[PDB]
Amino acid sequence: MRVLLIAGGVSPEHEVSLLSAEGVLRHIPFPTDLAVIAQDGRWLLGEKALTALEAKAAPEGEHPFPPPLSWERYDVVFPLLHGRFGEDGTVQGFLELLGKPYVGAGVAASALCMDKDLSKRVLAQAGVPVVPWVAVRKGEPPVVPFDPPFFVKPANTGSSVGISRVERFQDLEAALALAFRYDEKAVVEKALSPVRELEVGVLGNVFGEASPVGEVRYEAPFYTPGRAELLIPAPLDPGTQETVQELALKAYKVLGVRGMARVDFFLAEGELYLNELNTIPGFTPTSMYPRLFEAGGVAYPELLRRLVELALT
Amino acid sequence: MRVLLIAGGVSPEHEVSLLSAEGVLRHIPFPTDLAVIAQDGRWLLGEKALTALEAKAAPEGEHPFPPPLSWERYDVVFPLLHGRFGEDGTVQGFLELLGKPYVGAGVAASALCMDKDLSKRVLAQAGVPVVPWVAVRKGEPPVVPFDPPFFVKPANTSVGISRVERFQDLEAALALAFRYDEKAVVEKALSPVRELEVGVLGNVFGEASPVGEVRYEAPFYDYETKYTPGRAELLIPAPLDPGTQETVQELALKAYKVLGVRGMARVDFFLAEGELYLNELNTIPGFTPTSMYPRLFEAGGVAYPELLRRLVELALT
Ligand SMILES: Nc1ncnc2c1ncn2[C@@H]1O[C@H](COP(=O)(O)OP(=O)(O)NP(=O)(O)O)[C@@H](O)[C@H]1O
Ligand SMILES: Nc1ncnc2c1ncn2[C@@H]1O[C@H](COP(=O)(O)OP(=O)(O)NP(=O)(O)O)[C@@H](O)[C@H]1O
Repeated sequence: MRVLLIAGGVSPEHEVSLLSAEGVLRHIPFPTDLAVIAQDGRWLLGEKALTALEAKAAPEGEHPFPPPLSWERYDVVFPLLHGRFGEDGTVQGFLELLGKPYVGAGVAASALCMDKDLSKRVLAQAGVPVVPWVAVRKGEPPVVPFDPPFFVKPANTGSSVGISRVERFQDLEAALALAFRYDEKAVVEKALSPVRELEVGVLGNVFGEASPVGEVRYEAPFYTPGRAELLIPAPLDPGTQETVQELALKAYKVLGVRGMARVDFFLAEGELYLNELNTIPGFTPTSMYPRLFEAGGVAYPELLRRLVELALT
Repeated sequence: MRVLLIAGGVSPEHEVSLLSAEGVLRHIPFPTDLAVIAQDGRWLLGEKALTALEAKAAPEGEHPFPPPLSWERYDVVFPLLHGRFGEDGTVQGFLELLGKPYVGAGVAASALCMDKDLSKRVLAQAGVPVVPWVAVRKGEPPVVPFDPPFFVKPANTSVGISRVERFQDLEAALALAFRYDEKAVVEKALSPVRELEVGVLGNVFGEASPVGEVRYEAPFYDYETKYTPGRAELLIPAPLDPGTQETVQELALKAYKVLGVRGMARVDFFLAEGELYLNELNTIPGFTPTSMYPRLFEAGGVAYPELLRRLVELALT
């Protein structure tokens, strides 16, 4: 049982990706090899991979995609990439073509969960509450059936790259234009406030289990934003906490997710809304997902072992 | 401009893929090379590819994936594969990594349109009419909110599809279906129904084609003639009153735009009781110069080479 980890990626979460590879590599209960995708798309195998894993960022790589890697040597591949070319289904399909079992969501589920429009349409349809939104295709005349303020962000592009809060219905044109830079389609969502953020993790294939529920609170700026808190158990009557968990498990089911998902929720005026499912969350031993499950009773090592095994069932 | 055509595939539509590549290869108005995926999953390049085409069926290939192809030599990849590793978005996903512009639907649209459950959900939420249905996942009690009869097909695989007359039979159709896809759909058996087809062309905002109709003729023994095989009839255009033709076409365009499909699509509908029901969207249909999609567009005034030309050109958006 040998495992292959692919960290890095061409997305803005590159550094965090390598940072996660560090945690996994250290506490993973399996002989594990590393492979790195440099910011320039080139791959780094062998020791160059780890040398980069030690530098906290891999500006450039050696092998053009597809890399001359020895997929033969591995039973399971653990992708740790974010956003575009990470959890959008592209890498997953590559793996399907190579016939390699892999950790996490498959093609379809990664692509749906990555697109802010289609995933909302599926969840809405399935009874999961989502924020009132609208999709705006490039060249299509905007039509917001609700008043500002609101959020505009490209349909499917990880990290807040291209997002913006819009106050005046007039400035909506600037928002779209910006977002259009990273995607042909964009979403306009009714901005909530007051608003609390709740996080919950899921483990398992299709019918997974939910970890306890946690709340993300931000501390004052000090200009740098303040340290985000990870309150858990989150301060919600047992009622809403359960509701949040069953809602996540339900969304996890209809979308056919596999392995894991960091499900984010918005709590505004007593109402819940599922913001998004992250098929590949941050994996440092001190990241939101592993910390959530540790609280649920699953050690970092055990969590990784269960994930890798799941890639085979 | 240089185009790379990829046909064959490990799926059951392997043979039909090659015939499509044949038509495409004979009329495409651009220099085009052929790459073939044999049934064993190994690729055939250059001459071997073209030779596999001649025999119509490539049992074995020479190169394990990924193939040693000079992608750089091409401006657009036109993938002609049906089903698994064809419309599911894996090859499309592989092409995104290669950064090559390709013909047809992207990863999401391809994956989504390929799923008989997720696609209906998105279309329903969009107000597009679909046949009542419910999804059932292996090892989970079925909760069919509607009375029989009804069809049970696997969610992502035309095998395993059975017609159920009585509930006591559902467990059988399900078990039957779960031997292909971990997920299946139970649809309300609509009767009587007329099948309607319309082709869409363009990226997201397309141009519909004339509506066509499919009718089956059973095999029979003729007095003078003798045996006469079963037959599928493609009536272009469909014998419908303008209002229905109008609706079915706009309905096609509506669904095409919601799903964000690119390049092309053959949209199928069921007409029953005067109610139109969107059955499914095929992101990569047959391309024989006599397949429904190409014929539909000929009727619509777009010659074959022209249809091919526009498809390729759209790949570059
Ligand atoms: N409708 C909304 N109302 C209030 N706050 C919002 C809303 N939408 C987004 N936000 C805020 O913006 C933050 C990031 O939005 P988010 O969609 O999670 O970016 P993202 O994580 O990069 N999505 P993705 O690109 O698919 O991974 C959230 O944590 C919220 O604090
Ligand atoms: N709800 C229905 N009512 C009446 N007839 C149906 C219904 N569903 C399917 N059929 C018939 O069964 C045939 C095949 O079902 P169909 O779903 O079109 O196979 P498919 O297009 O290959 N999709 P798949 O089930 O994934 O293989 C259709 O051409 C119809 O004639």
